[PDB]
Amino acid sequence: SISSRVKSKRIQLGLNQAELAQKVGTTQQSIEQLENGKTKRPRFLPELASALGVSVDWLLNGT
Repeated sequence: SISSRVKSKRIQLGLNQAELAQKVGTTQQSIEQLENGKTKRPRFLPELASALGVSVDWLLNGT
């Protein structure tokens, strides 16, 4: 699940949504909606992908 990943990987890294947002250079609010799974094709997909350290494909589907 999109949301599942985006929360749990953050938890895994030990970053809150706040530090994650900052590393990504977005804001916690975007990360909040994203965590809830509101975004599908976000402009900052690869940024999230890098900051988490997961594939685009994993974040899309799960690979």
